Amino acid sequence: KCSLTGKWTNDLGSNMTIGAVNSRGEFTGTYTTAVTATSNEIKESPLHGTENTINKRTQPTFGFTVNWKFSESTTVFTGQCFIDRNGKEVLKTMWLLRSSVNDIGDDWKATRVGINIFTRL
Amino acid sequence: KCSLTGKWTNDLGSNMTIGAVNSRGEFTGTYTTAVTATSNEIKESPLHGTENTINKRTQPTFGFTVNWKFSESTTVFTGQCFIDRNGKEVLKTMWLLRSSVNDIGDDWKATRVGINIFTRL
Amino acid sequence: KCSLTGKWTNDLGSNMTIGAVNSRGEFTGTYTTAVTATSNEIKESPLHGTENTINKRTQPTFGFTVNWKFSESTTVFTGQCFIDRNGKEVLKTMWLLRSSVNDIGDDWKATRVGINIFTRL
Amino acid sequence: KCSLTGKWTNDLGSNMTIGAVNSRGEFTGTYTTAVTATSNEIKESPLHGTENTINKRTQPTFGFTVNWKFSESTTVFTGQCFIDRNGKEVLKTMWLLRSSVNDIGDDWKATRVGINIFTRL
Ligand SMILES: O=C(CCCC[C@@H]1SC[C@@H]2NC(=O)N[C@@H]21)NCCc1cc([N+](=O)[O-])ccc1O
Ligand SMILES: O=C(CCCC[C@@H]1SC[C@@H]2NC(=O)N[C@@H]21)NCCc1cc([N+](=O)[O-])ccc1O
Ligand SMILES: O=C(CCCC[C@@H]1SC[C@@H]2NC(=O)N[C@@H]21)NCCc1cc([N+](=O)[O-])ccc1O
Ligand SMILES: O=C(CCCC[C@@H]1SC[C@@H]2NC(=O)N[C@@H]21)NCCc1cc([N+](=O)[O-])ccc1O
Repeated sequence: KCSLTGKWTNDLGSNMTIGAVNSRGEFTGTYTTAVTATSNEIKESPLHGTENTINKRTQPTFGFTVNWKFSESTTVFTGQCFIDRNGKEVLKTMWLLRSSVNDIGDDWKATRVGINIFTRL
Repeated sequence: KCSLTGKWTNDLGSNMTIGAVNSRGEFTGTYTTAVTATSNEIKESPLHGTENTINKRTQPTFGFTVNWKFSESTTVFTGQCFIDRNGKEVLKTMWLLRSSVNDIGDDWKATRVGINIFTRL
Repeated sequence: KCSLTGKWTNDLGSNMTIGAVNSRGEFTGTYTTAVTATSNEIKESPLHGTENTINKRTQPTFGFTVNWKFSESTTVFTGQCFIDRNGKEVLKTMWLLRSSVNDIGDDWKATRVGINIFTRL
Repeated sequence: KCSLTGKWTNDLGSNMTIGAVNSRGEFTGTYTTAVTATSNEIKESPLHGTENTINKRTQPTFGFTVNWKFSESTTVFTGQCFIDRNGKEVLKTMWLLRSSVNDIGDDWKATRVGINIFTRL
């Protein structure tokens, strides 16, 4: 089984730690990004999410939200916990980074998208 | 101030209910989608997320994860709570829908993207 | 059937003109955005794209690239030419807006995503 | 300087060839995907795009459309031509894959998103 609990690092150098996943699939953790678009000092930020439990897949999908403590922005990640060919666990994720814009008319420029691959620390 | 607590409906006809947002911005709720890509019967599904409180913004960002209970997939939403120039609250969101695929080699086709506009129900 | 040739306007107030679509599905046009994230004056910009011709569908898929001439960025749009329930032609599109970054290490923050709905102008 | 002309391969094993880029930044080429979600045999397919000419940047942004000849779908790619830290040319791209859906009510599920990294072949 691929499990979200534990420490992870991604291709940008960011780290996150995820606690126990409960029977409903709920989990919390903390996220330390290695990169930022703000001029502010990066601070560890909480994450909250769920892993899908339907049919108790060995490679479950999941999502979580990172509530940045140094920015008005929010990031959500979603992806799947895979067991790779070599037996290593790998999280394949895509994310949306939501900017705070001043007016509803600026909404069009508020959402960035990208990938991250996570492996255990 | 734009508050996430309450009942909302979006442009596809889906509804969600969001509970109280605590002092750390955390909230939970339930989501009833009007549409699905599965043949399975739609079931009410839990959501978990956070709204960003940095700088007491009247129009905060947020994200949440919907842990579908009739599918092995997961959706994450992120967006901003706006006060329309009329004065009504509107959630402008973008989402990622992560399908479950059998093999890590099929990861490339597993993520859909889209928009939803929510207003109070 | 839904056809791409003509003048269109979208939900942001932007306009585009699409020329003749040749037998290979190729087309060119010009794009005048109503909105920008730069400080530079908006300039009309050329677009180039293709319409899918497989099975000669009445509601074809398409894509095009807008080569901005007041910015170092690039936008691609992709979507489908629909005949809506009311009989009106509508382009449902999503886009990626690629910013120029100075360093490959900053690639993660360079891609924005969004939607546009077009109707004939 | 990073130029799009030449033969490339990406992380999924797909190949593409791009011809000369003219003074307006326009180019065409062909694309052989290594993967498909259809049950049709993959066929080499044309691509059409532009690279951004503003400020004649060493690492220009670009976009292009792939007009699949074995599917009713369309993919658009956008990204930046980087000189990476090994002095090698790398295309860092993100894409939108637009499915053909029968009805405008199905539009919400028609767009997939992902990444590709291309290096010279
Ligand atoms: O840095 C941040 C927040 C941390 C994001 C880290 C990402 S999450 C995806 C990826 N994966 C990973 O591990 N790290 C990165 N910027 C957003 C705020 C912001 C600032 C400005 N501005 O300063 O002008 C403008 C617009 C804006 O939206
Ligand atoms: O349908 C769902 C769950 C509900 C998603 C509702 C969305 S969330 C964004 C939008 N907003 C909103 O309100 N509703 C919609 N998952 C699809 C899984 C799946 C199944 C198959 N399969 O049938 O095997 C094939 C491919 C697949 O991707
Ligand atoms: O603004 C543009 C060109 C016009 C794009 C219009 C969009 S295309 C999708 C949507 N639909 C539509 O009709 N109009 C909009 N590029 C921004 C590049 C950029 C510049 C800076 N900067 O240097 O300040 C910072 C961050 C950046 O991302
Ligand atoms: O498989 C294709 C064409 C080849 C795309 C290859 C991609 S492009 C991004 C990535 N990078 C790369 O090199 N190869 C891959 N289209 C299927 C999508 C689809 C279409 C419909 N439909 O149109 O009805 C219905 C259901 C569907 O799932």
